[PDB]
Order: sequence, then structure tokens, then C-alpha cells
Amino acid sequence: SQIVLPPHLERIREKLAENIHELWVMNKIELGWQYGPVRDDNKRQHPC
Repeated sequence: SQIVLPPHLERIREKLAENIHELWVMNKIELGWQYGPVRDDNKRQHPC
């Protein structure tokens, strides 16, 4: 919590932070998981 973020750090690294949550959404995609509004196994649905 004390750690502060220089510019070349998170201050301009947030873009790869977004690219990486996109990395998790893609890895779900090639895991083969399917779309929906609510996350449930039987529904085969994913808000994210």
C-alpha cells in the first residue's frame, strides 16, 4: 500500500493492465467457455 508508481511504471503501465484482463478473457475463450449475462456452469454463460 505504501508503494507509489513512477510514470514508466503503472502510470503508463495501466494500458498493459487492461491488455492483461483482456488476456484472461481470451484464455477463457480458448478454454472454450461461452457467453452470457451471469456466470453459471450449467447456463454456459459469462458476463466477463
